[PDB]
Amino acid sequence: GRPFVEMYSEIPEIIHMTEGRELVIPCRVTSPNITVTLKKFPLDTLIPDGKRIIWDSRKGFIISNATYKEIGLLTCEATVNGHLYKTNYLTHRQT
Ligand code: NA
Repeated sequence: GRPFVEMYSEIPEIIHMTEGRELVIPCRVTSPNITVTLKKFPLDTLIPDGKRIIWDSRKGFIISNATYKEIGLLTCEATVNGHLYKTNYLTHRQT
């Protein structure tokens, strides 16, 4: 039920992307104070800069201009009360 509004575990949510276009990783959370980390598999953290990558607790991560670097398995992580919670997204190019 928390911290992610919609959690995808073993079966990731598939998201279609296009290079040069906005990509939203929709791991919105149930309250705005939850710190969420974005990792690209295997172990590649994407830090939001408020520019090319924005965090919005009500929307998820917004990537204004998606690149080849965002193709693949993306995971949002949040830690609550000593527990690590994960939700998974698999991107691939529209065509
Ligand atoms: Na989600």
